Amino acid sequence: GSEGAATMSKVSFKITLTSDPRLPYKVLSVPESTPFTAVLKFAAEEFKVPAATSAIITNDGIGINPAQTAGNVFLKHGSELRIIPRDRVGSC
Repeated sequence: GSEGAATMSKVSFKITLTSDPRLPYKVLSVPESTPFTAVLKFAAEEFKVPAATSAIITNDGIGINPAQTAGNVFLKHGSELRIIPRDRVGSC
């Protein structure tokens, strides 16, 4: 984890693991300034999942581009998102 409570401008995310029949959730807290791309790795390790075949998407089956601050990603995309598995080639 990290140390930081109430800094100035943060953005929390609510992602649920759509892999288990329990659909567990976890509220994360990080500075928007940070890239939403990191939220993945975190949201991953958080669920003890590999940050290789995983990615966060919207509620429209559309991916996300961490080409901006999380606050700009979680805003443009939203907070309520789902973590889905990713695969470049193979998997089958």
